[PDB]
This record gives sequence, C-alpha cells and structure tokens, in this order.
Amino acid sequence: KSQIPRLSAINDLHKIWPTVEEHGAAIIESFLSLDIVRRLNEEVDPFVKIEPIPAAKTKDHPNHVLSTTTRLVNVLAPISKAYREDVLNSKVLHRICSDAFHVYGDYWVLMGAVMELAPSNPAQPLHRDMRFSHPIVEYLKPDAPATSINFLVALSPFTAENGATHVILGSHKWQNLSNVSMDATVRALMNPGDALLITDSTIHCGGAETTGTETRRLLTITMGISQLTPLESNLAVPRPVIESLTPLAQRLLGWASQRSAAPRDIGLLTIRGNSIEKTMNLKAEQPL
Amino acid sequence: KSQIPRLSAINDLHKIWPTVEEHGAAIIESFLSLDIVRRLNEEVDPFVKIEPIPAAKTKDHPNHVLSTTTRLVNVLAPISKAYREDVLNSKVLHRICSDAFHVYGDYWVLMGAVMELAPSNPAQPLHRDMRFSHPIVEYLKPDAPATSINFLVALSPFTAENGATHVILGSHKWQNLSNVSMDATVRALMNPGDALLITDSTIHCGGAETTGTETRRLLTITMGISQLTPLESNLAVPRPVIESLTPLAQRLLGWASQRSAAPRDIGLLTIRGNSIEKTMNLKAEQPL
Ligand SMILES: O=C1N[C@@H](Cc2ccccc2)C(=O)Nc2ccccc21
Ligand SMILES: O=C1N[C@@H](Cc2ccccc2)C(=O)Nc2ccccc21
Ligand SMILES: O=C(O)CCC(=O)C(=O)O
Ligand SMILES: O=C(O)CCC(=O)C(=O)O
Ligand code: NI
Ligand code: NI
Repeated sequence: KSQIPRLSAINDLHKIWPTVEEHGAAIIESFLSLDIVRRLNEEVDPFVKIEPIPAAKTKDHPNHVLSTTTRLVNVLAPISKAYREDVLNSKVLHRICSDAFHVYGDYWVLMGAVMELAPSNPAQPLHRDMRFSHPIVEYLKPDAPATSINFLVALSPFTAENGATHVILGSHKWQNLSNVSMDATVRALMNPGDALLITDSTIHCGGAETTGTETRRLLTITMGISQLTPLESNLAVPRPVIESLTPLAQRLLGWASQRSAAPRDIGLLTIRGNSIEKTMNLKAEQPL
Repeated sequence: KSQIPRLSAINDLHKIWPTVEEHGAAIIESFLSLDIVRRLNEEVDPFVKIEPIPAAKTKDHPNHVLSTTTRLVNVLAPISKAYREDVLNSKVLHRICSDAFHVYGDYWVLMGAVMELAPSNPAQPLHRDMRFSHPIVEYLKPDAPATSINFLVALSPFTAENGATHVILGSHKWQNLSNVSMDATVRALMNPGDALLITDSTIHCGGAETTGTETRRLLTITMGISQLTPLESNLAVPRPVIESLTPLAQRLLGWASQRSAAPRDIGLLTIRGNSIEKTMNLKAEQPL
C-alpha cells in the first residue's frame, strides 16, 4: 500500500495544499528549521512538565478524551518567542492556509498546542478532529471544503516504534466509516521540524509508544476559518506581548477583526463598522 | 394566505421555538416590556443619530449591503444599561435559545444592533441572513438544525405602510429559491416590544417605507451557537462595564469560555484546561 506523500517546504510549496486535497495528508519536510524547533522546545519545556493530567480535577474545562499519559499545553504566545514570531508568521503555513481557505475568507489559529506523550503511551482511537468542540462541522455537506486543517509538527523524532501518527489516505472523502481499521493506516515517520498536514476529515490517530523509554513531542497547529470559534483564548495574554507581534500574528490570535470571502463582506468581530485594531489603537511590532 | 403565528411571551413560552421550527417565523407579543423599550430607545438615541451611512468612506469595515437610509449601531453593552442588564438576561430569550441550540451547545450574541430606517427607506431585497459574514452556513446540510436565529424587536410601531418586515412562511425549509417573490410574503405587524423571531434560513426583507414621514426602529438580536464567530466584538468594552454584568451576560459577549454539547466536550476559548473567567479573575455583578 501507498505511503504519505512527502513534499519540500522550499521547492514544492504550491503542491502542498493540492496534495492534501487529493490524499488527505502530506508530510512537509523541514516545515520548521531545527533552530526554531530547538528554541520552541526550550521555551515550552517547563510548561509541559508542570502540566497535570488532561482531566485534572482542578480544571474548569477538563479534557476527558486524551490519555493520562498525554500532556497538552496551549496558549503558546506568552510562553514562546519562537512560536509567536517564527511560526505564527511562517510563510509556508500562510501560503497553505490561504490556498486552503480562500473560498471562506480569513483564517486563524483554532489551537496551537504542544503535546508530549509519556513512554508507553497507548495509541489513540482512530478519529477525526473537531468532534469534541465543534459539533457544527458534522452537519456540513460531505463535499464542503475543509473548514480546518491540522499541522502536526514533530518536535522530536517520529518512529513506528515510538508511536508516530497513523493516517488513512483518502479517508477525508469517506462517508462510510465501516472500513475504519488500523489495517488501513500508514505512518508519518518524521524528523524534528517535519510536519504532517491533515484536514478535519482525515481519519488518523496517535500511535502506540512501544519502546517504554522514548518521549514523543509534537506541536499541533489547528488552523481554521475565522468563522469558527477557537478552542483556546488569547484574551488573557498581556498587551505588551500582543503589541510585540505583527498585525498578521495579532489577527491569528483574535486580536484583530476578520473578513469573510463574500463579495460584499460585512466582517467579523467589528465595532460599529470599524476594526478591533483601529478602535483599541493596538500597536504592532513593539519590541519587549 | 396564512399569517405569522402570534404567541404570548408569558403563556406560550414553550410553544415559541416549536412554532418557529415548523413555520420559520413567529411573533412574540410583548417580548420586551414598554418600560425596557423606553429606556433602550433613550440610551441608543444619540448613537443612531451620529451614525454615518453603512458604507461610510471613514470605516475600516464598511457595510455595502444596507441602504444609505439605514443606520445600524452595534456593540450596545457600553451604550445601554437596559440592553446589558434586561435584554441580555431576558428569561424568554434564553429559554428560546436553549430550546433552539441544545443540539449544538452554548450560544451567544452574534450581533445585537439597533437599526433605524429613515422616511421613504426602500424595501430590502428578499434574503437569508448570515451570507455576508458566514459563508460556512451555506455549506450546512439542508436539514441541519439552525445555527443562528434573529429576534427582530420593534422599538417603534411596525405597520404595512411604514415598512414592517416581510417573511415567507415555510421558506426556512426551501432549497429551491425560484418561487421567491414578494407575492409569497406576509407582514410582521407589531407594537413596540413585540419581536419577530426568524431563523438563518427564513426568507425575509425589510419593507418599503411609504408614508414619507415615519421613522421605523428595531433591535435585531442575532443569537447563534458559540461555535460561530460573532459579527461584532466586545473586546474594547471597559472592564468595569463587563464586571457589572451577570456571568450569563458575560458569556454572551465573549467574556467567558464556552461549551459544546459533545458528551466529552473539550470546550471553546479555554486556557490550558481553564476558563477565561477563572484565569482573568473576572468579577460579576459589580455595580457602577
Ligand atoms: O483533545 C483533542 N482531541 C481530538 C480528537 C481525539 C483525540 C484523542 C482521541 C480521540 C479523538 C480533537 O478533536 N482535537 C484535538 C486537537 C489537538 C489536540 C488535542 C485534541
Ligand atoms: O447587514 C446585514 N445584512 C443582512 C442581509 C441583508 C440585508 C439587507 C439586504 C440584503 C441582505 C445580514 O445577513 N445580516 C444582518 C443582520 C443584522 C443587521 C444587518 C445585517
Ligand atoms: O499523537 C499524535 O500523533 C496525533 C494526536 C491527535 O491526533 C490528537 O490528539 O488529535
Ligand atoms: O428592516 C427589517 O425589518 C429587517 C432587516 C433585515 O432583515 C436585515 O437587515 O437583515
Ligand atoms: Ni487528532
Ligand atoms: Ni435580514
């Protein structure tokens, strides 16, 4: 059976979205440079170590879906300079997203999270994303263009033995889920900085960690149309941090108004005909 | 032909959503008391008078759809005590919305706006709402439950001669728009405080003002599932105003996290497993 298509971030940029559109998955080799992965890991390191179990009894909004051997930390902008600057302004990410979402309009980050899987983390069940947060997506027509996509960026090696992600190629066009089986999957073997890109309809799952020693870490960036509400809030991010960002990064974090692709678009998150950024006179690219 | 069903806010509360579900429209008599209409009008009065044309060349996000004889003012919470307290906490509104949106989860205000139509304002073309802001809604399956509804509350008399709203009953279940004609419409004749309730699929239009003397005003409250992005932002509303509100009103304005109806809901606008309100220690019901 056939493997996940691999593409260069540098040379095959225009081929990336068409490939995902056709097959439901693609590996973008060197999506983030090793330098950015290095800085990213450095900055989130302590935050993943202090993170409790997904369903911790201290949480307002516990996650009952992820395994107890999973640590997920989101709202990365205040934690990570590499995230807020380098990845939020990634030229490759933005070309792919504008390729993907042009039918709808503006897009933004629905969630940027680092996930770390402890040794011997079991495989997740095969699934489509968004079903625990956006029930609306299940009511979309089967051929509706994808309203969100997920960049699963390796922050450590992805191997078959350490639980590299499984995908079923072509499953983004499936309606019937009766042939859903691990038998039908292929693996995303990746070096740090490579990214597996899937859609909200691609059937996939985290793999079983079988070494008992390796700790797999990933940066999952769910990008979605600005018409859908993010899983995470940047409302509590200090204004000096927000004002350090580019206008584009600000929009991605919900600190700007948004636009649909309707010819006479009337806009989203507007204030009596004016943008958030104008109204609040929000500054941009003000260094810390 | 048959008229829009009229229901009492007091005695037929449980019948309201089922009626809209069946017919696509209902008139809720005395939705807002005359006292609340009175205070509401008093408070927004100067803000509608200073409002420029919808497509004013000074605007970041001009509205090119509304007539030049329309004045729309939104983000009402900072302007209006009656809005922020009485209508955002309306028991009737919240019963109807929880009736309507229980399949999806939490709902919030996509837009609360006062619209005032000058004398001799022409009829709007027949339309469905949401098509200039949320192209996603057109990709929903035809039988998907409505993801937003619109309360068109009369703030002055609605008469046939002064341009009372037209609706086509049953048109929320139409797929084929070839019998779209003013011939097929009936009118929402209303006293101040009555509300016409429609869905995002109900075909309707503002009427032609024919007296040349009357000024019609309405409060349009588009309520929608929390999975869809509001047309307006409350990000720039002073924190003392937000802290004067109830927790429910805060959630409605995007100053709280939200939940979907998925059995293991992982939530919306959350911060590392915790709510906005906890994280920012947002106070509630702190009087001005
Ligand atoms: O918690 C998350 N559940 C997934 C789906 C899922 C996860 C495990 C087992 C079954 C299903 C999701 O829908 N969205 C995301 C996206 C980024 C990170 C985590 C999640
Ligand atoms: O501008 C708005 N256009 C409408 C649709 C429309 C209006 C006039 C003529 C044709 C179509 C809309 O989709 N949403 C709203 C909702 C509240 C107030 C105004 C509008
Ligand atoms: O662990 C992985 O590689 C994939 C994680 C995932 O699919 C999810 O949590 O939604
Ligand atoms: O003017 C009216 O009564 C209806 C207004 C309306 O439907 C709209 O602006 O979307
Ligand atoms: Ni997943
Ligand atoms: Ni309308």
